[PDB]
Amino acid sequence: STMIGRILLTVVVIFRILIVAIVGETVYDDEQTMFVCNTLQPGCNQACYDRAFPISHIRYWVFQIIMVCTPSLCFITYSVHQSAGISRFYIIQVVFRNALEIGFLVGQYFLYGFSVPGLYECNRYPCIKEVECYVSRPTEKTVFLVFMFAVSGICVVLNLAELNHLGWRKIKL
Amino acid sequence: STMIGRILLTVVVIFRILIVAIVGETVYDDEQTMFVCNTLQPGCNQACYDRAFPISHIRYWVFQIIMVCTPSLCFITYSVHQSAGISRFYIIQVVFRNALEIGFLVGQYFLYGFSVPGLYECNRYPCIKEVECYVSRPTEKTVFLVFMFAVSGICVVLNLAELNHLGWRKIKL
Amino acid sequence: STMIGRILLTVVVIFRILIVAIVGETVYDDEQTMFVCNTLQPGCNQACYDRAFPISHIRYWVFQIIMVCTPSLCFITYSVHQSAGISRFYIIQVVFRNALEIGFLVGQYFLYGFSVPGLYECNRYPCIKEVECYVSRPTEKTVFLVFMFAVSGICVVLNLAELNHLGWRKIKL
Amino acid sequence: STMIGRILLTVVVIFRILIVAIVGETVYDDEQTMFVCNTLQPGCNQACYDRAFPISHIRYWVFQIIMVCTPSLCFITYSVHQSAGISRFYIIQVVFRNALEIGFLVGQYFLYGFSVPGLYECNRYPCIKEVECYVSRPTEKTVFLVFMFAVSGICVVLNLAELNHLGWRKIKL
Amino acid sequence: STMIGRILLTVVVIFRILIVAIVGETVYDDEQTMFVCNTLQPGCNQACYDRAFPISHIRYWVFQIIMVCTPSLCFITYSVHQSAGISRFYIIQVVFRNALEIGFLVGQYFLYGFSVPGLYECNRYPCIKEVECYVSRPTEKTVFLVFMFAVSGICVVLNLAELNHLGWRKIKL
Amino acid sequence: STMIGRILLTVVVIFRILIVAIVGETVYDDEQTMFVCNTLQPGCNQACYDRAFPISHIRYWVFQIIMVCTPSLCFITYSVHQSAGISRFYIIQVVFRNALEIGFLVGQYFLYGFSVPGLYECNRYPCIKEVECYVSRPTEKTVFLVFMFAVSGICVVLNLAELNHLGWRKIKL
Ligand SMILES: C=C[C@H]1CN2CC[C@H]1C[C@@H]2[C@@H](O)c1ccnc2ccc(OC)cc12
Ligand SMILES: C=C[C@H]1CN2CC[C@H]1C[C@@H]2[C@@H](O)c1ccnc2ccc(OC)cc12
Ligand SMILES: C=C[C@H]1CN2CC[C@H]1C[C@@H]2[C@@H](O)c1ccnc2ccc(OC)cc12
Ligand SMILES: C=C[C@H]1CN2CC[C@H]1C[C@@H]2[C@@H](O)c1ccnc2ccc(OC)cc12
Ligand SMILES: C=C[C@H]1CN2CC[C@H]1C[C@@H]2[C@@H](O)c1ccnc2ccc(OC)cc12
Ligand SMILES: C=C[C@H]1CN2CC[C@H]1C[C@@H]2[C@@H](O)c1ccnc2ccc(OC)cc12
Repeated sequence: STMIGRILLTVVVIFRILIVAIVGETVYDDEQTMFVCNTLQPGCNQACYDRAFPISHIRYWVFQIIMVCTPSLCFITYSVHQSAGISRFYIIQVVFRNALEIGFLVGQYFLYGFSVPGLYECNRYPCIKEVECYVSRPTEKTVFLVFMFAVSGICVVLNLAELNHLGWRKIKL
Repeated sequence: STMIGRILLTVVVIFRILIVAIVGETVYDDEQTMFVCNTLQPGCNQACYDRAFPISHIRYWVFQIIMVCTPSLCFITYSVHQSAGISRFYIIQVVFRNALEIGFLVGQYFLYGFSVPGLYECNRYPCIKEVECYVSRPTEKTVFLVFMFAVSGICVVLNLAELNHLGWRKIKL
Repeated sequence: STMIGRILLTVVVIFRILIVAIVGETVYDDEQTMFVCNTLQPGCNQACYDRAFPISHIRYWVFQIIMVCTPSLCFITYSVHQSAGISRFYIIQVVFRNALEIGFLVGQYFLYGFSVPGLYECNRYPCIKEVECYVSRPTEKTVFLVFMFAVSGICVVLNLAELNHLGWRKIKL
Repeated sequence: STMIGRILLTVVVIFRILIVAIVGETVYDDEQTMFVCNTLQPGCNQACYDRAFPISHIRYWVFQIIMVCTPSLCFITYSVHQSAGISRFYIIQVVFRNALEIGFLVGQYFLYGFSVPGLYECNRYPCIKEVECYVSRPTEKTVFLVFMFAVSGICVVLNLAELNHLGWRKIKL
Repeated sequence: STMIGRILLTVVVIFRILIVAIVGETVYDDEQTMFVCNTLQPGCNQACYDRAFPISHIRYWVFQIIMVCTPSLCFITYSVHQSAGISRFYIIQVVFRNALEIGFLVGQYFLYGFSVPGLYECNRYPCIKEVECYVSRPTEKTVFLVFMFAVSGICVVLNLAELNHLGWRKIKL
Repeated sequence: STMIGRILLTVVVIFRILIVAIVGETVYDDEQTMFVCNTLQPGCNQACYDRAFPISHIRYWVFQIIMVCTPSLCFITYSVHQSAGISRFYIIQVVFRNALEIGFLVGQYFLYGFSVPGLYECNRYPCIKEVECYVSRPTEKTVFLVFMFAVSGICVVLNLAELNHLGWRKIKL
């Protein structure tokens, strides 16, 4: 049952790309304009927002998508050159795809966790002592985070199934 | 009378996609900037808006559209793979489409109801006791909600008609 | 003269679609941001604007365009299905197009009238008693309304001419 | 010399379309947000702006372009219909194009004049007595107005030359 | 060595078009929003900005690009018409291109100079006596101005080289 | 193996172009609106922002991408011209590409360094003495800077490998 694996993998990849490309930018549009802190100190908003969200989720997901798609591009361009052998490059492509997917999933978990809290406690200069700041659309962002994690997990499972189907003896050679 | 069913189903799907893609983003553009609460507490607006609208209607509808279209994509890519059998995958595709459509309709009803009230009563921290907040374009959003519900219901009816036409004996086998 | 009527009908349909798609969104961009009421009560602007304009003109016109174009799409997809009889579906398509056009014209008249006044008197909660609100670009909106009404009337006349040419005896059967 | 007349006419039409489509929207983006009146009365800005600029230049020019292009569309669709005679429709097309171009040029002159003043005197309700308002980018708008007038005049001259070349005897018949 | 001249000319033209189309609009987006004058007089900002920048650089460059490309369009359409002689139109096309390029370069120099100062002294009504106004991103605009001047100069040199290659005897005839 | 070297070079070039075109504009959208200085002097924000960021990173990267792609365009157009010899232009194209890449990398290092500080100290007129200003999203910009530097370094290494493979004897001739 390897053909169904590839079918589902392609469908899931397209689904993830479409969802991101259509809604991600709109969800994270006013992340900084609607981020407000309870203070009068100029520049506290910028520092506290920067500490709270070092990298926006959408940038990370775009980078992940492009990086995960890279090996297929490598294989396609190698095939194009080879005309005007290919049974070995495929195994290395699969291995690299597996590694990249697993790494990106683990990185997302270690970077963002599983939820976006509605309050933040900030103690960065120039803010005096400790201040409280309020986030925009925490619930929608939490839902988006969980959904992306689930899709990435499905992709990882399918890739592992494909790699196992190929077998360890072929991978070693 | 199965051909007219498929014709109407395709027309309705295209109609829904076009309507959403053309007007949905514009309708819900200033949902948060025009949402105002009667208070002086910083951060009350963000919390009350997040509680009032955990997920925007437009994103739910986009997700529904992509998810409902997925099975056709799976069938098409399976057909492409088969060339360079198909009379059985079709039944499962129809069943899954029916299930997804019914589930999404029920979920919409249980999430949003049938109207968008013009006032909201919010008692979430940091707001003090109860505060009153005012929504933007409640009537247009109500009309959009009802129209989308009606279109989804028509799609459900057509899908059920198709499934019944196929017959229970074929579905069992 | 049915064929020359068809030529004119196609030209006017394309003209209407182009005009809407190019200028409608820009005209109605700042309808709510520039709508101001003479009061200090929070939330009066939102309620009064919602009462004044339950549905924006542009969205109504987009819906009308798609709905009017639907029957041609149904006929085209039926023709595609028939290959890989057609002289009867055409009459029903014409009748439905006529009915839809007339209904949309009447609905526009009953919903918006023939002008957009520059002042509005609003007595909706939370506004205290009666307040006065001021509209944005009333004259441009009036011109747009009249122009769309005229184009729709021309389309109705051409459709009626075509239906009359087909004759009542054919329509009956 | 009819070859060069048609060549220049086509080039000029394309030039005008490109210039409008590329710069018109950007020039007139902040016409109303940067329009300011010297008063404290709410609603005076809206009324005075509406009186000063009943119709924006860009929308008038877009309407003119589409209307002027319409006869060519009619001729092309008639030619398409005729396949799956044409030596007469061409003369009427030319006459209608000439009439439309001349009418639009005269209308522009009578609507906007030749310059956009930097100050406006407004005495419209609710403004008290007479107030002074200030326009945004008057000089760029004046340049755009003059350039469009010159291009339209060139088009009119070329169309008149073409019509004269056809001759009065043919036009009469 | 004429082929290299044409190759470099085409490459430079494409380079200029790409650079403008990609960055010009973004650079000059907030030219008027961030232009601030030290005064309390309403309407002083509009008048002083209009006096400082009668025409934005980006619009001048767009006009220059289209005008310079026009003669090639004229030649191409003449060639297209000629099928369903050409060795003479080419010389006039080259001469007109040279003249247009030189004229636009000189006009840019006489209009904008070589730098955008960071301060402006304005004495236009309604501003009282002299006021000081501050520009947005003077350095980026200076860099853009110098770069465009250099590219236009390279184009002028290449066009002059081509024209000289053709020779004076051929041009005279 | 330059074959796989060229494969990797093409893949990394496409990767860089995609990343820039998709995220660069969004990251640097509100660079100036969110830049705030601790002062009351009008015009201090503009001057201090201009001194802090003479040229935005995104524009520099766009210019670098187009300039680096230019030699391939020159070679392609020369090949097109040659039809309706080519073994020497390739070496010069490679040399020029190497030089451009190295120059742009060095320029980026000397212009921006390796980090974007969160505070800036500004002493430019009209600001009185020395003032403190606060940057927007310093961490995301630092990450972007480092990532672009790494990608450019990889491209430089691959280009150097290709040039070395071609050999010094061929380059000399
Ligand atoms: C005018 C369009 C702009 C809007 N987004 C930012 C740059 C462009 C395009 C891009 C988006 O439409 C988009 C298109 C295609 N693929 C995408 C893939 C990912 C993505 O992530 C935000 C956005 C994508
Ligand atoms: C510059 C264009 C941007 C505007 N919207 C957000 C990202 C892109 C595209 C998309 C919209 O045009 C759009 C296009 C196509 N299909 C769509 C399907 C659904 C949709 O839901 C809002 C929007 C769609
Ligand atoms: C980035 C582009 C966005 C701008 N408008 C909203 C969603 C998209 C597209 C659409 C408009 O360009 C448009 C395109 C094509 N047909 C249209 C038909 C009707 C229409 O009514 C406003 C707008 C149309
Ligand atoms: C996202 C794109 C939007 C920007 N303008 C408003 C609606 C759309 C398209 C249109 C413009 O690009 C445009 C394209 C093509 N032809 C045009 C013709 C005239 C025009 O006048 C403003 C604008 C045109
Ligand atoms: C949604 C897109 C809009 C953005 N700019 C204004 C109108 C349209 C297109 C245009 C720009 O993308 C553009 C495209 C193609 N050629 C251009 C050539 C010149 C240019 O100068 C600003 C802008 C160009
Ligand atoms: C409506 C679209 C506008 C958005 N950006 C500014 C002008 C246009 C296009 C461009 C961007 O989509 C884009 C497209 C394609 N290639 C690009 C390459 C580089 C780039 O750097 C910001 C932006 C690119």
